Amino acid sequence: SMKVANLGAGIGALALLLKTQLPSGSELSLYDIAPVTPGVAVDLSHIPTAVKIKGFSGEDATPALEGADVVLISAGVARKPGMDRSDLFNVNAGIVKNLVQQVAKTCPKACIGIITNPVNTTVAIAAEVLKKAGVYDKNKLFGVTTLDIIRSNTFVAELKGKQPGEVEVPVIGGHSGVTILPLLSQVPGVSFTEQEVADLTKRIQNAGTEVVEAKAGGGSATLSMGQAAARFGLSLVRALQGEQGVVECAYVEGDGQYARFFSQPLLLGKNGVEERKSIGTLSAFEQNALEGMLDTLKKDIALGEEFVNK
Amino acid sequence: SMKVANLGAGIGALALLLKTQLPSGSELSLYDIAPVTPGVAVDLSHIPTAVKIKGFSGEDATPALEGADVVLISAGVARKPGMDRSDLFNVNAGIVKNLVQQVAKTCPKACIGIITNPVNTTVAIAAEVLKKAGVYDKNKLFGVTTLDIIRSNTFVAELKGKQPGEVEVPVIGGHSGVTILPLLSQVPGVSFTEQEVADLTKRIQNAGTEVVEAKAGGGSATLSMGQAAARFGLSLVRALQGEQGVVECAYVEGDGQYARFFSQPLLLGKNGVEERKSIGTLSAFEQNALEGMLDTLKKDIALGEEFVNK
Repeated sequence: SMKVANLGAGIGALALLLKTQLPSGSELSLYDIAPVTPGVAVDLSHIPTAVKIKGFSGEDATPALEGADVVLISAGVARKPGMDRSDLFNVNAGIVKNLVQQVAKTCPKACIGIITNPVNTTVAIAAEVLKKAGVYDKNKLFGVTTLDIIRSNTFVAELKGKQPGEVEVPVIGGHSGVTILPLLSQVPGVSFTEQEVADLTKRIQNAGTEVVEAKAGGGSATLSMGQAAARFGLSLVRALQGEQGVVECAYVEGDGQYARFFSQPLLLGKNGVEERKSIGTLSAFEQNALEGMLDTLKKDIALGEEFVNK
Repeated sequence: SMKVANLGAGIGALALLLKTQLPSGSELSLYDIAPVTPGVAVDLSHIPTAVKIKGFSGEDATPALEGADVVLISAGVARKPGMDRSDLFNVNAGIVKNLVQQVAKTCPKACIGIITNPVNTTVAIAAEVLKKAGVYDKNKLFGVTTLDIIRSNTFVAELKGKQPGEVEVPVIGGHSGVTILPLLSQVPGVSFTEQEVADLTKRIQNAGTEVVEAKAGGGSATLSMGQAAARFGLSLVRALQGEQGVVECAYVEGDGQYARFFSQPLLLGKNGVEERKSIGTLSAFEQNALEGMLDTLKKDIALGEEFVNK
């Protein structure tokens, strides 16, 4: 039986998906500073699935974290391309630090998925916090990049007339702008012109903008983010329960060949990362894009390390 | 082959469930006065399922309605415990009238599910509008009472230690207070003491209050409502596509034995209601509750009829 804790439950799109899709016998806790959160859980408790759900508010996440196997951290303010980002970094960084300290004290053996942006940096914050607490397990800390994958699947399927559900695009690197690297060259049976590669890559890297613009500045990609986080969360749960062949791309502390943290295909298992898989063969376009974004990625990482260690 | 229009999409909980659960090849339109609505659709469009989704704002629902086979109307303000009923009515009545007139003009052959409260009254509004337009088909107009059913299922499964997914409680009558009549006497394999019947019935008739109170007045049962409406909507779509044995309780214009509109078990089919099923044998408690609700139910209905016919 598995327990998932969602810190920063917000409006509860992620919570809704977990309540309806977690296996029978699971438990789900929701925590958010918003005082409505216990009632968000009560709302969901009326849905007749065999998933016990409880909600918590105030400043202490500990009750939601007790016995958690998976912790999904989506607290903070949501990424919104075009928003004046004044103060947003310092705010989310402080939130992640605070929440991960509580995880370290309460459920240090949990798999931890950082959704809170910017993921490239916030994962590094989390790692440093866990290290300072002496409980860091590189195999159990993930930046959730799944949104980039599902966006790529949708766009590729649309361009090439495939069933959206049957397309699976590997996406490596990081979770922001030029650090997002969709491996279009690896999609079987489909071939792209150089122009299509260039156009699709940019669309995927700036997909959030389509949403913000269609909302006339009024919001962001909250529902698809929820869906993406649910996919990742459920993959972790299946793997932790012993299902085999569970593969997801995610941002983890790997061998450090490209950067300290880097998103690559991962076989998940009973202890988190079972195997970090090869990124495979890259086209020239891909190899160049990879090299081109390393300076930005390394800076993102350094920024997070400094937040905790300086 | 099936298009669902959700008028009053709000935050998009219902939209999310439809986007992820509608059969491949479906279409989904969202309409809401909130200017972010086109972008709520764009957000959902990034999820790789074979359901085309488009969103609309402004004052005209027509674009969302073109070619719709199912129309789910959840526009207006949400009902809350202790709220002035005149305020609810004075907002929602005019909204339902306006929206249903547009349905009558654009997609008169659609199945129409009224979620907007108070359902007992708003369905009668809808019927009168459809009649005035000369397109009323009593087999295609439904008040969505499914939330009462899934609440009953959850509470019964908890009390009796049953698998929540295996409990199905028939709920008849209407959608508010004493008009909500769970037929606990008909639940296979389980038996209830008179006290349990009385307690469960009361809990089901006031369930929304649990949520509002746990939210300290800060909101209502939006997520479970979404789930309930998704269940109903998917049942309609499956029946319209020719799936057999699809049974749901809903508030429809029937034989008039109890009231002009009444919620009873319905076999759904290719033209909406295939068969109105008899309510079966009632316990003494149920027979008394049924008689006790008729004055309230008939008044709810009359209020809606008069709103359009005066």
